[PDB]
Amino acid sequence: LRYPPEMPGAEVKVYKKVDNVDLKLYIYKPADWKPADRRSAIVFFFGGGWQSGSPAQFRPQCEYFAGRGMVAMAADYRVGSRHNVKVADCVADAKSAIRWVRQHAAELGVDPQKIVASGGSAGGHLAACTVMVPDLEAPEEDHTISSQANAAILFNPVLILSREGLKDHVPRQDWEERLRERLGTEPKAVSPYHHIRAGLPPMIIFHGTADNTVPFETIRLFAEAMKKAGNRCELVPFEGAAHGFFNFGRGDNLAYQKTLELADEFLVEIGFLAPK
Repeated sequence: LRYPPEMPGAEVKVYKKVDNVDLKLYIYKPADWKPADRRSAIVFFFGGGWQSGSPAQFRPQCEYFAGRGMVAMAADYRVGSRHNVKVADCVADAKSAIRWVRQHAAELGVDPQKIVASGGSAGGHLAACTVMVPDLEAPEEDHTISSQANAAILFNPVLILSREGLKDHVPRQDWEERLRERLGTEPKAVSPYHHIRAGLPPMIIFHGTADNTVPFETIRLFAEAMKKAGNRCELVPFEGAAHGFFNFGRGDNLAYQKTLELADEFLVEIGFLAPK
């Protein structure tokens, strides 16, 4: 991956201006798209530890879901190696992207109730924040336009960022390098696990059982508590797989293809996509 990304064929829209930075969305429209359509939309947030990464990461998945009739887009957002930001600022940007899509739904040919948030690792954390973590919104935006996505598709997300009240040991990962200094809030306020509650949008999660960066057990524990609150939260283990297994180009694109087929199935299940 490179940054800045190259996104051939995508329509570029600035979704947020903050600190003289123009944050872009890269939009892939389906065949036969028209503004009066009411399609489902999916917004991908790249991974990179809230420090690096590129919107090109989910370019293959954008093209797949646009081919299936969705308005698919990859959002840029601020990251620590490029901008003086902390995790909470990344959350603000992710929420700004969902709110912008909803706000512009009529010009995008999108149903404002069928907006899917998706991402990998830190970007999966951001997607989860847009469905369940309160607040952390851009202070000057219209908060009467909801920034909450209507579903989520998460690729080995980070979902626990605090260890308080939390169950048993959680090992020391070098990416928690006292990143508490680069969270920008008290850790619970950016930790999806600590905002589990009834009435949340449905999601599906793909995670490798041999993930040594984000322990699978944190995700299993998250999914169990979400189910207990009545939420549809499907965790699909990829047996023996490592962090990042799902990316285009990893393996023989087998996990890549499988996650797309399962994500597709999930979107047909919840009514956001017609069968093939």
